[PDB]
Amino acid sequence: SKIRLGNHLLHPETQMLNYGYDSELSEGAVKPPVFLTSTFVFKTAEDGRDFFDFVSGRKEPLVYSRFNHPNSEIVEDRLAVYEGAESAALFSSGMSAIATTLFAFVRPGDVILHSQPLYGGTETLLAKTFFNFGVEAVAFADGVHEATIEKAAEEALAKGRVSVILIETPANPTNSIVDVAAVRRVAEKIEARQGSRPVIACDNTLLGPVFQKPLDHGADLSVYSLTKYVGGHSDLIAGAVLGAKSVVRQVKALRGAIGTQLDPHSCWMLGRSLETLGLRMERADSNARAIAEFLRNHPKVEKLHYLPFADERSDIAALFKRQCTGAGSTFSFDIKGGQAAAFRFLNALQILKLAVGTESLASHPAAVDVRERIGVLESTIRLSIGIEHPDDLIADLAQALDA
Amino acid sequence: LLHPETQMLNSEIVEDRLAVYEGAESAALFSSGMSAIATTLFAFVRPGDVILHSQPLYGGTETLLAKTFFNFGVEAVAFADGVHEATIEKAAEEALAKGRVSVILIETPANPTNSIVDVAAVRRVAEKIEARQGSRPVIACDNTLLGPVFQKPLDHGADLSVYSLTKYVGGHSDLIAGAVLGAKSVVRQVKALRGAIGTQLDPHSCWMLGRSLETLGLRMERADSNARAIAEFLRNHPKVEKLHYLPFADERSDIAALFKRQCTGAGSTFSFDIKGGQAAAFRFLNALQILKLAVSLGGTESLASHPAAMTHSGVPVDVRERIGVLESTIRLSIGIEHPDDLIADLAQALDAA
Amino acid sequence: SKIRLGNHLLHPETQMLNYGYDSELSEGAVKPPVFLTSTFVFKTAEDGRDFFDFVSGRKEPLVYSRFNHPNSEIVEDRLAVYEGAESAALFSSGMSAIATTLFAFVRPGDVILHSQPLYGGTETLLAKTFFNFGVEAVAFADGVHEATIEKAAEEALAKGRVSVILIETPANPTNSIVDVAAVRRVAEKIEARQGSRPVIACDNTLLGPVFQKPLDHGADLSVYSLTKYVGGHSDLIAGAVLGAKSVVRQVKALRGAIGTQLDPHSCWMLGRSLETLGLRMERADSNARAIAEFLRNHPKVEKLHYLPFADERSDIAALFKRQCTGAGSTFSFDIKGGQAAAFRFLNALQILKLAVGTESLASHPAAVDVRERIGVLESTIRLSIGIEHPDDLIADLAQALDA
Amino acid sequence: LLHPETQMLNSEIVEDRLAVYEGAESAALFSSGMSAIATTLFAFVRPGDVILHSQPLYGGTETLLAKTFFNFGVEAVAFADGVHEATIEKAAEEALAKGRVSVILIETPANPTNSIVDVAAVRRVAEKIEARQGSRPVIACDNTLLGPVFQKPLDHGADLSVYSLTKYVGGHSDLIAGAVLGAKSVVRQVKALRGAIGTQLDPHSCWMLGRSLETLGLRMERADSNARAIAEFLRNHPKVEKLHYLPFADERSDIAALFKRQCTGAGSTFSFDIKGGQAAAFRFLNALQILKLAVSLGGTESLASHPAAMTHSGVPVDVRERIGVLESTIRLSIGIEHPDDLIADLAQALDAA
Ligand SMILES: *Cc1c(COP(=O)(O)O)cnc(C)c1O
Ligand SMILES: *Cc1c(COP(=O)(O)O)cnc(C)c1O
Ligand SMILES: *Cc1c(COP(=O)(O)O)cnc(C)c1O
Ligand SMILES: *Cc1c(COP(=O)(O)O)cnc(C)c1O
Repeated sequence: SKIRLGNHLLHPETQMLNYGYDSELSEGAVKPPVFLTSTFVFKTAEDGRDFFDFVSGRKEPLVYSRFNHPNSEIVEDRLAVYEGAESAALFSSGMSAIATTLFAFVRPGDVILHSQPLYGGTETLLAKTFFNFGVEAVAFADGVHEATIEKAAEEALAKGRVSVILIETPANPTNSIVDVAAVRRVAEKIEARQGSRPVIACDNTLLGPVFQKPLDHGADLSVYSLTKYVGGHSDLIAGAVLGAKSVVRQVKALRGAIGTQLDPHSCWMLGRSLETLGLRMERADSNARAIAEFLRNHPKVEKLHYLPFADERSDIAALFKRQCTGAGSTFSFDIKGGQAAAFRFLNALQILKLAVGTESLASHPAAVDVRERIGVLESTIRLSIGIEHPDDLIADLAQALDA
Repeated sequence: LLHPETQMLNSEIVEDRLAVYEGAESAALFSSGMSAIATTLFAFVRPGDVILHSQPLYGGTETLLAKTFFNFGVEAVAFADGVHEATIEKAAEEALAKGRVSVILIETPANPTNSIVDVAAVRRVAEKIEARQGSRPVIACDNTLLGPVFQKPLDHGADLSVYSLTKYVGGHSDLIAGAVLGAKSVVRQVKALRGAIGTQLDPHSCWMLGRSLETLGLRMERADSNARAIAEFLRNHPKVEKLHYLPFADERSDIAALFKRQCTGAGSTFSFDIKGGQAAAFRFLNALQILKLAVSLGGTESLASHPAAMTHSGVPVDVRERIGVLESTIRLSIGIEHPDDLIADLAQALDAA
Repeated sequence: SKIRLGNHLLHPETQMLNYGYDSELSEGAVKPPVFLTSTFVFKTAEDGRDFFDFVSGRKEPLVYSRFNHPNSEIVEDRLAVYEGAESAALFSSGMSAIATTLFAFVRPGDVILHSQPLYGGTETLLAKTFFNFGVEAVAFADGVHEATIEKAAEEALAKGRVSVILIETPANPTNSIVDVAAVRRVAEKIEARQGSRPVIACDNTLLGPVFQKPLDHGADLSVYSLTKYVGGHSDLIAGAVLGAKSVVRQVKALRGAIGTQLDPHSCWMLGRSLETLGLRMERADSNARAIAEFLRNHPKVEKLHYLPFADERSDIAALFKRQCTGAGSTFSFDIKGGQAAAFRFLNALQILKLAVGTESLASHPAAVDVRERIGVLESTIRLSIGIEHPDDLIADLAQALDA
Repeated sequence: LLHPETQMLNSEIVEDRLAVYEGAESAALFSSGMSAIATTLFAFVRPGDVILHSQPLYGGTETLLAKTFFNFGVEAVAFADGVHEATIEKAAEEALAKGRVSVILIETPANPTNSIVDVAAVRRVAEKIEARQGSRPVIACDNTLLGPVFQKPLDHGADLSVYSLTKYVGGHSDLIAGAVLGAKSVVRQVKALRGAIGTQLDPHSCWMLGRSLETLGLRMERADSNARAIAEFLRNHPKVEKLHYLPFADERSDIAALFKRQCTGAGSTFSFDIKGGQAAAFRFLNALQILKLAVSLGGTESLASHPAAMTHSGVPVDVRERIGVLESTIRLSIGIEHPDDLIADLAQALDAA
């Protein structure tokens, strides 16, 4: 399967259609009366001409059909293409990808060094299930600064062997971020004190694969819930892990032991979603930007947690600028008027829906010091922006802002 | 005023969404484009009728008229020039002479060279027919090529907007479907006949179409812009003789003026003529590595074919040459790949030609 | 694709798995770490041994996958195998199969000679849509006797050219039947008076393909709603037409003109249903027999319309005995006590469901001379028996019989 | 008393149906057999524990124990003879000596030669363990081979009945699933861990399994009777040395007596030894035209394989020979084809051997 056409290098959007294409064709007999069906493809122009000599009825009578049933291995290769990674493994869910990854690298006595906050399933996974297997966890709250990461890392090194550094960036809600390259420098030091480099696993669900590539900034694994945004549908549940071949091979071996792979039908559906990923992501992201501009300078908005509007001089702005190529579709704002106004705003929405991709959503993460440190107040509204028309989203936001 | 892309996020439910995208009052779904066409015709025609129609039509539609309807005592009269009211008028008079004109069946733009017909003109010709025979024919417009994003024929005089959704809306080779859109009462008549002859779209396909509609705006826009980029590249290529692409019609021609008033975009499908005849065409085709050799795969992947030796090989030469289908003509149907990959493929294949 | 293994001839149940099997395999690369997946098949034992040399990890590294995506042509060939027909065409529905069939053979001026009663969609198709294209219809009420068929046929020959004889046997409800061979003799005479033999199309939905094969008794086409019983699921809608190759080819040509073919996904689902057809049909039929024995001699049952219990000496019994190999799963009985008792019985059922395959169903066809001639009284209950345990069905029937 | 076949006509809904078929109080669905197994183990074991288990286990389960659980500080002790309480007892004592015995993991009958284990015996050994250590291990029985139709291990002392539904219940190569069945409170613990590690069965597969359950009784019965017919044919065939098929155990053996009390049928999978060693085995395999060469395709199609050179090639020879896996051993997994076609295929392939 080609990554080049002569000297020209193929882009990902092309590759979601072409990479492994030959392996998606089936053959059937040509039987009269001959009609062109929705699936027929021809190896050569002369083959097409011969087929239509039957269709025309000029001649009395093999034909290829292109269907969309890629193996898991081919959908993995396409993911890896999008990421710019060597290799990929698919999983039945985001949580099974994370769990299998942790099971492949940790042992009782170990410490998982991680960022904060993390997806709630990941926190409960570390706090209960891994704690019960003798695995400890130490958090760094501030992932922007190499110094705060270094500190937590000493705290971890004193509880035991650091076998994994687990980060999520940006994290939900409010998009605090971690400096992946700083995490990698700190892993090189950890390794000096202990004789092994921990595996750096980055939950890239929020911005990946289009707007952030953690493997290009020092991560060893880029991990996903493909359920959330890539898949584009609530009935498509999947996770993935991507990185270098030998590291991914170790997760695959664990994946086969514990049986966490993605089933073939879901692989087919994912192959179909990938076809429109670049379109869906780019629209979501442009929609989020237009909405962000509208909320900024809106009388009823206290604060916007939107990374492109961080101050030029801040460390956050500098990091975002070197680690990311876009802001994705998820962000938060604090409304003027606390809870009762936030609820009234929510209750008024007619286009954005209330829940917890594709469709635009609004939620209230609060529903005390922990929540405020994150920037989750009772005035806080989290928006996850889909692919509706931006004008229509903005209209709905204006009127709900009960204004 | 909500945009349709916003509103996309049962047969009955999907029909309602399609009606919203079209801006129509109601919609009926069918197992295929051809079944939508047939069911529509059988709802409206009876032995002794005449179907007046534009030219060229899709080949399945031609067969349907020439064979099946002809056997049921329904004749057909073509107009080759649907741009001018006067040529549409001449045809209608031939048709009135042969029987009751119950349907006017048009297809615009037409595959594979984007011939067009003036839907408002056809409507006026229909209102003359009504004056001269007592009843106004149903105007059905096969809007597959640009619809529903880039043309709304119900806004320009059609009574029904008819689709193969297989081609572009659905997105994939395994999703086949047809639709008929218009006023509840004209549509209701099509559904009754649907119920009788069992031409409904199956539920799973209705579900799959539902899903497809969510990305329809994005995919159509992208295919359209990929197509414009490719047409622009080809227009300057020294192995390309002629383009059949409506945005490139001279701003002063009647075609240009009609395109500007009836359409908001060119869609994904067009043709060009290569230098060096059929043998050059065939070498170009055989060197393609990204565009596949095919007629349709649902609209997501880009395809190339040779209409004179393939789809239009059974069409008489007078029709072919009138619409610009020559031995050097290549049809392209552009999907949503990166435009640079498509252009690089085209450029290397043109070097083989 | 094989119909024989050496000299041994393959049975249909085998063929639903094997016929076109090679065309259902896909190929993928063998990539480490190697695991056996749910889909792998091996061309040879040495190939299997080599694959597991990877799986065992003895060696570091092509493999075939068997999925179930048959072309429509292959599912058609499998149907034809079950029928003992040369050829088959698939359609989007039972009604599209019937309509396409009629459209392929009739023209304004023609008469459709048919049996009675017919499925309601077929009656409305003949009474409205074909009447409006100048096509007339003449019925024979008694399809057992060559004489009553002959009479209607004269009545038809006097209205115009008889191009189709359309029969449904057994018909719903009450399982009146038509003598297909008698219909064929009458078609040979029609042909003598007019110079063409009409096409004999037999709606075989009730007993086909296992318990009746109309093509073996003089029919030219065996036509189906595969929705009702073959498919085994309400979301699987399909029809078919089967017979000799040249006759089926004419229906296919019409099918391509009017676009009434069955879509690929439904073809796949049908391919899956066929795998269990022989099992489902044989259970349904044995269940119906056990239930029939129970209702017969049940105090509260007036009359049973069950073909195996027709009197030995009757023409009906003789016909059934030479035309059918079983009774299928659908029949009727008249309860003692008219409407109010029939309703009470229905309302009491807990296992059989009230509606209009796979699951057992009960309905009231009445809900006056037309209905009685058929043997649809207000006491009449129609049962369509599914694949539940016979003991459980009988239990539910006993108690509902409000007894 | 309703039969389960009657009651088959959300994850939650399908779980309830499976629980009815098993006769269990509750069920949890998983993405695979292996994920059902893993999730169960991780719900119950902690570092310092010992998993006592029967032998042979499925190869994925062996790996899971030998690698993953061993790395998490959980050791494992096997008993080779699960027919006799005394050998199960000896093993349990070895296990108590190494740590807390938290699970007893059994698999009966075992693939590919139908070794069996006495589930009531294991339960008594568990109650002795409880007396000697303070807590009674969870008994999990991998019932894939006969369940749920032909064995109910929860009726004979197991705490949990664990399945690869991929193998026989689901019916097809594209339906992979696992299950854990038992009391609501033991199951509830497995679901909590399921929620945490994300091992749930996807909705579409839950839907597909739903459908499969409707024909489960018919397909299992048919496979079982096809298998009995084939075993009967093979038993008299002059190129067949030995059968590994539980109905053919001597009515006086302990195996026979245990089979009669714990099982209601033999299911579809068994083995036989061919005369002429591996080279004859391989020629037999390569001549098959109806049975395919494979390990599993979901249970509908009949398959043949060579365990010593394929699935059990990594298993040490002492285990292999104890369970009767020899170079001459052929595994058959019988589907729902007509028995005459299968026997005709077997007979012609045996002539090549
Ligand atoms: C949802 C989510 C997960 C877990 O994904 P599932 O597919 O639902 O198991 C992990 N990480 C992040 C950031 C998430 O949003
Ligand atoms: C393909 C096509 C049809 C027929 O649609 P099907 O879905 O293939 O039956 C009708 N009209 C036009 C213009 C087409 O391109
Ligand atoms: C239902 C039925 C039909 C029509 O079938 P559809 O698949 O529902 O279009 C035709 N004949 C008979 C006997 C029927 O029961
Ligand atoms: C296949 C199998 C497993 C594993 O099931 P998967 O669904 O393939 O993960 C477990 N136990 C037994 C006995 C098996 O045969």
